[PDB]
Amino acid sequence: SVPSQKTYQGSYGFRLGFLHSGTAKSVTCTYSPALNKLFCQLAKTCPVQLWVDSTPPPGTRVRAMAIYKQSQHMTEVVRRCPHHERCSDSDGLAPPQHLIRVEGNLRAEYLDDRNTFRHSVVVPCEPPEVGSDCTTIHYNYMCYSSCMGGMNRRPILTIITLEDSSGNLLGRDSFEVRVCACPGRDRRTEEENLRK
Ligand SMILES: C#Cc1cc(C#CCOc2ccccc2)cc(CN2CCC(N(CC)CC)CC2)c1O
Ligand SMILES: [Zn+2]
Repeated sequence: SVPSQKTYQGSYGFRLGFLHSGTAKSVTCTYSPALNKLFCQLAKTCPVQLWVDSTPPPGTRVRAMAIYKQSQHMTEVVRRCPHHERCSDSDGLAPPQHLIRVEGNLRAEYLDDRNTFRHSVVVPCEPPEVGSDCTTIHYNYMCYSSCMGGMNRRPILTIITLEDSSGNLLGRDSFEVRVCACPGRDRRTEEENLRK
């Protein structure tokens, strides 16, 4: 099977937000609205905002999953490459095979789907801190797009789903990801290509 990537705000007006980090050579994570694409360095913090129009119920959760963007690869599970799955860079919670981790959340849960074998990471959806209008999840991507025997230069999408306590769909959004050494340069390059 293949998970849906259809944008769905749902009853709560769910959608993502991204910071404006620019494209300096030193940047470690940067988002392109024109491309709907996040560019980031390996294992570096990727802040993703969650926005809602109204408060979802207690027990609501937020799941992240990667899929290949190209249809001919969509049924293949996105996982870490044969090198990175063995580099013992565990945080104590994420299985070493999982591409996407959540940083600094002890209530993160990692799922190996018993039927599809796909990986995902899920956290509780809770209200913003006083003074804030949204919540932010910090994700890490644990292989380069180029990793041989893993993503192997194939683009991926991250799908973020807002779910009820049973795992039923409440909302969905998504963005492409490139994990690379120089996110700023690559964003500038791909934006120029799009323009041309
Ligand atoms: C992102 C996020 C987000 C998540 C939740 C949640 C949850 C589930 O857990 C619960 C735990 C205890 C109690 C209840 C739920 C709640 C709010 C509140 N927000 C205030 C601002 C409001 N309008 C501004 C005035 C939007 C215009 C939208 C909702 C979030 O913004
Ligand atoms: Zn790798």
